[PDB]
Amino acid sequence: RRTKLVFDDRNYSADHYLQEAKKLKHNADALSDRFEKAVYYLDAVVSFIECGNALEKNAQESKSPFPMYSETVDLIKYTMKLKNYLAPDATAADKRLTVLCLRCESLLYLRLFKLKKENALKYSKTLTEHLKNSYNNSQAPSPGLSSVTIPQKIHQMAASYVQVTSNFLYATEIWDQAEQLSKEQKEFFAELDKVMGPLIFNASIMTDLVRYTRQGLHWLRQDAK
Repeated sequence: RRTKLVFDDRNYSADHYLQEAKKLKHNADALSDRFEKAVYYLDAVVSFIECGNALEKNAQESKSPFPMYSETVDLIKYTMKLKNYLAPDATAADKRLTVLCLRCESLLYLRLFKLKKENALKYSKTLTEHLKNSYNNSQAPSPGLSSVTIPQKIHQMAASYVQVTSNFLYATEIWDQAEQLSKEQKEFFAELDKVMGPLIFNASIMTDLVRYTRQGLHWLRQDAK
């Protein structure tokens, strides 16, 4: 009854995946039934992730995927606001689709982190030392028996460090969200894990996520369509 997708083992250009995802996103923009709207939005999201993955591993011309993954995260956030999973009459299809969306969003946040992760150790070093090194403007030292002044570069560095750290903070929270929600469709997702191999937080690559989500979408389609 359940069938596994035989996957296209070509590595097309990022432009090809971008056009594919735009076609799917506009199919979804046109549709009126929110569930099929959301299914096609997740299909487009998978193609967008493929476009970013191609921007990364394009052998003879590599560009940056960070805006791609970020805007795709925003697309997933929009998508989840159509068929709310915590709704009273929320079907099993809505819940499984939400779990797939959450997996995609968590892993995309994690990549967004890892694309700029090199800055954060550097910045943690120097920002820890300088934020023990800021004690001014309100109380002078008080020998015994408010507002704070910090250097400009320290401020910009703290801003960028928070910007980079928010990414895995969201990734961790959304991954735990996905884990928890998967308990209410444990059988569906145990079969999916058995067929595809489970998604690993810090290990699964974008192609693993693409194939896993496409398999889940295939089963969701057959259960409704």
